[PDB]
Amino acid sequence: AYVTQTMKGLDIQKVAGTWYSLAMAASDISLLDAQSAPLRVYVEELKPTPEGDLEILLQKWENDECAQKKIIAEKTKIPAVFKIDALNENKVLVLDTDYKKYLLFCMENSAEPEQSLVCQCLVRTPEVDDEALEKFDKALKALPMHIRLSFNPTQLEEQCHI
Repeated sequence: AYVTQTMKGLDIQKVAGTWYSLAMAASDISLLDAQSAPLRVYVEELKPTPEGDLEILLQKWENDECAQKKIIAEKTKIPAVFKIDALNENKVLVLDTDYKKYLLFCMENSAEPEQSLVCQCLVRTPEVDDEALEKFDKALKALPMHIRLSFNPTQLEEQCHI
């Protein structure tokens, strides 16, 4: 039996700094495929507050060509569980992480978890890392899937630049 659901005993402030995307695996194609999918978010920064909330700074096309947003994830009870109110997922579970390496989280809705099941991994290094790839693949090999995404140095280099 594997163990990868509730991180627990995780330092909130430890996730304070700059982050990056490495891969994304959503159950719903329309959720993360094209047409500015809700899940389709180009995370860039991540830093929570001393209270317990988590500042999820993501960059998604809103109107001003690649706009940067921020979600104030509220606390519930367990550090490996947060509550948000923006995208198609209020629940936020923390799979795993290495503090100064990468982070693995999942999003779902109590109303339709399986329908809102989505997991992604964020790397601290400004570039892909065979570590975040294998692990994220080994941890997702046990859960469902539908659409995967693997950013590349070419695509990560720039985005909608002038």
